[PDB]
Amino acid sequence: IMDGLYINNNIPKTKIVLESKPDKNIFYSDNYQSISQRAADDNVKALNLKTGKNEFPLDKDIKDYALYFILPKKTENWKYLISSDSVNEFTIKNDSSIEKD
Repeated sequence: IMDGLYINNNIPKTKIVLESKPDKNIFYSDNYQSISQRAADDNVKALNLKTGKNEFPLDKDIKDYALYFILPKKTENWKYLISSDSVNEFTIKNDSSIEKD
């Protein structure tokens, strides 16, 4: 169990949204309001990141997720499609940039 989601967070009060089995078009269209309106869907999960290291498991029975970063601020790379068969690592830097490592 190496595969998963690993986030090194340097910006306090940052949040993520994970959506399982996402529609890729909707994903590319999405902005902050559109994904916000889906917070209540069964397949959508908002989480508050702690400062420093965060790890979340990804269900291997689901291939694909959409991951969205919600800073407390705007960043270029705020959204990614990630697979559960992979080690997905990210760092939210002090300057608010997000590196996928």
